[PDB]
Amino acid sequence: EPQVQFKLVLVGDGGTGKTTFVKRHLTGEFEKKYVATLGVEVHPLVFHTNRGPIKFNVWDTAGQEKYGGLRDGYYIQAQCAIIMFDVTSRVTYKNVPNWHRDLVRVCENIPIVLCGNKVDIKDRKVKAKSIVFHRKKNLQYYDISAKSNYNFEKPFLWLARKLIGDPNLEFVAMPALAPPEVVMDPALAAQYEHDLEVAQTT
Ligand SMILES: Nc1nc2c(ncn2[C@@H]2O[C@H](COP(=O)(O)OP(=O)(O)O)[C@@H](O)[C@H]2O)c(=O)[nH]1
Ligand SMILES: [Mg+2]
Repeated sequence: EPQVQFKLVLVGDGGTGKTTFVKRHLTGEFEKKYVATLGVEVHPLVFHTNRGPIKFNVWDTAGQEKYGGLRDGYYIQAQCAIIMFDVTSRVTYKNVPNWHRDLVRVCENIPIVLCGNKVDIKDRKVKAKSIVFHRKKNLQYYDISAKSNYNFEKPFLWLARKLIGDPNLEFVAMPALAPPEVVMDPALAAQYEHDLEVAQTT
């Protein structure tokens, strides 16, 4: 018996929280592989479903997105992807179309998730109404906080359901995660859940 394994590319501007987000899955960080000529660290994030074990091999940069773009070797062969931005920084959000363009050019029709990070910070700039454009382009969206573990499993459970072709797939136990470094206020989570429903119903 082989192993069900998927290449996932994690892309987005420098300073958005990619490396902090991938590092929450503790065993993936313990067993990572550094490849210097690609400019990447590959993290084996294993998840446990109702039909069995799955592995997402997550590609995280070495910081080369701050002074340029990524080569075609980073993207080639991906089976899925996560594009991240920071919700307190608008310039990170306005560069999302160009990240989506590179994934489309090299990979064509793969399932892609858009993540808005740092939702624990009180003064938020980019809200739920500005995400509607990307939903009409066929991206899936989640509000994320890497430091408190808020919605960590969401992007991985949607991508597993798409790849396997099963809308009733579930995770039967959670992976060991790095203890929260900040508290996600419960009044801010209740308000942001309401903003998203308003925007995508009405
Ligand atoms: N409060 C808070 N700070 C965050 C969060 N995610 C990232 N940061 C901060 O963002 C900065 C950049 O983080 P890093 O993981 O290196 O991001 P990257 O360059 O995109 O890989 C650091 O100072 C982090 O501590 C988040 O969930 N909450
Ligand atoms: Mg990084």
